[PDB]
Amino acid sequence: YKFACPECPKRFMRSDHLSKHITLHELLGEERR
Repeated sequence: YKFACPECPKRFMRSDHLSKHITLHELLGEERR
């Protein structure tokens, strides 16, 4: 953990881990759990 998407509360280890996930997660929002 270190970062945090502007849309979801998901905490990733690196900013890039989100940057790629945000563009898609901000669209629909695919959550693991």
